[PDB]
Amino acid sequence: KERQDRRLGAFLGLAVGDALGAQVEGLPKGTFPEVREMKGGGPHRLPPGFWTDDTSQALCLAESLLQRGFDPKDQMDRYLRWYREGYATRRALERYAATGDPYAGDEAGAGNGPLMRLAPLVLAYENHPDLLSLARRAARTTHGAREALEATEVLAWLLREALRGAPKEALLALEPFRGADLHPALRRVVEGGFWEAPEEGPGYAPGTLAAALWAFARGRDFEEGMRLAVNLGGDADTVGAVYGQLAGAYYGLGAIPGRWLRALHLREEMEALALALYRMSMAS
Repeated sequence: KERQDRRLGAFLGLAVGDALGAQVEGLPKGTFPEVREMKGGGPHRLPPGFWTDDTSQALCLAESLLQRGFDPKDQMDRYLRWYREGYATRRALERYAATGDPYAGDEAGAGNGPLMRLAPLVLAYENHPDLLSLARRAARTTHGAREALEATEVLAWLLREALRGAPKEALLALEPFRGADLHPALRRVVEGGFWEAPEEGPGYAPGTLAAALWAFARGRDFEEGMRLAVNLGGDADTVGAVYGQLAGAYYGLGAIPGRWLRALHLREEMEALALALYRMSMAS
C-alpha cells in the first residue's frame, strides 16, 4: 500500500491543489486572508472541493491512457469533445479540429497548461525508457514553446523520482538538468531560482514550476506547502496543482488532510483511475 499511496497522492494531490488554488485565482499576493480550507469560491463560484477545466483535462488524459496507451490523437479528441460540450489551448483545439494535427501547440504557448496533466502520464509510464519524450509529446498537443516543453520534462523527472522514494534534497538538486542545455529562464530555475519566494503565482511555465518547487522546499508537510503555494495568488489553481502532484507523490495520499479529500469532487473516481494507471505501469 506504501507504493500505491504515492500514486494516489500524486493524482488526488493534483485535484486538491487545483480546487484550493481556484479559490484565489487572479488575486494579488498579500491582498487576501490566508487560505487554509476548501471553501470553494473564486471568480467562478466553485462549490467547495470543485476543480477547474484543467483537472478535467488530466482526467481525460488518464482515461485516454488506460484505454489506448499513449495516443495524442485520442487525447485531443477527448479534450475537443469536452471543450465543445462546455460554454491558447482553445486555439490548439480549434487548430486540431481543422487540420487533424494532434500536436497543435504553437511556439507562443509558453503557459503552464502542460504541467497540469503530468501525473496521469507518469503514473502509467513511470518505467518507460522514453518517459521524458512522452511527456514532451503530451505537452505539444496544446503548448509548443521550448520552455514549456522543457518544464514538462523536468516535472516528469521530478514525479518519477518522487514516486520512487527519492528524498526531497535529491528532487530539489535536479542533478540531471544541471548544466543541461535548457531555455535560459528554466536554467535559472534549475540552478536555484526556486529558493526565493515568488511575488505571485506565475502563469509562465518556468515560473509555475519554480513556485511549486519553492512551496515544496519550504513546506514541512503536504498541508503547509499547499498553503504556501496557493497563497501566492495569481494562477494559484495551477501552482497548487503542480505542487499537489509533486508533494502528493512525495508525502503520499495518507499525508493529505482528510477533510480536503472528503470535500474533493470525484474523489473515488480519481482513486480508481490512479490505481488503474499504477497497475498499467507494472504490466506489459
